[PDB]
Amino acid sequence: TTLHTIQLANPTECCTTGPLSSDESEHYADLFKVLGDPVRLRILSQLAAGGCGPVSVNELTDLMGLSQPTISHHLKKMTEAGFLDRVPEGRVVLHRVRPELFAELRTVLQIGSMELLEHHHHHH
Amino acid sequence: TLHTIQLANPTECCTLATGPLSSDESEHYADLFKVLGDPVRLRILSQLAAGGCGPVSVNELTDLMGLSQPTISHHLKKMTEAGFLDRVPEGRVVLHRVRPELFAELRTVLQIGSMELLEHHHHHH
Ligand SMILES: [As]
Ligand SMILES: [As]
Repeated sequence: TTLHTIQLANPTECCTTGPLSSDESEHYADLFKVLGDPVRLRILSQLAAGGCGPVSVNELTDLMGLSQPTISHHLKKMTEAGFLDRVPEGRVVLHRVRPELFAELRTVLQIGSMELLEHHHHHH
Repeated sequence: TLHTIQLANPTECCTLATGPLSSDESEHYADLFKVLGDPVRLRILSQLAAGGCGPVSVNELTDLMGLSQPTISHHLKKMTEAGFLDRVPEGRVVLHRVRPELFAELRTVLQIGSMELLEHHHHHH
């Protein structure tokens, strides 16, 4: 049996490896460039507000009030970078958020003491 | 142990990112990521954090990075205007220190389907 609790952990030490290398810096820069576009971030808001369910371009055009060609231009940039997966079988193509790169970028930005939850697993 | 967990309930999945992403501050967030989409800037952030986040002078960072003082000074100015850094005096010498606030905010905007927490297992007898 396990009793689960979620509690507050004490703050971490500020910035709990060394400085990023030339290539690792070039890579994350490239990713931040992709999210550096207000349209792209707005796209992301709407994927997020739908619970990260898959969506079609016509659904995103309805959610955003921008044209299909606009939303497509930006979905390709986002898929190419790796923030979204394209599920192309069928009559209507879906796009799905991928969590992986968002987590890597969170790590890059772990500057300062963090306030985290702690999940205690009480096995008994 | 630190653990990135998947947030498989759609209501929980993006529960901390949805609001700031949806807000009229979203264009600001995107300007911040644009500021961050420069490699030299990211490395400056790296050198600062690799020093425990103490305030550092431009002279010290030009020595650490091998880049010229006009280069680093340009980057520092853009990062300070963005709010990532601010300036703190040491007598008449100007130091730069990272500000944790915006970064914590950016972490929340990027909490898309997963999050970091600490896992602790306990046994009982
Ligand atoms: As989500
Ligand atoms: As630090």
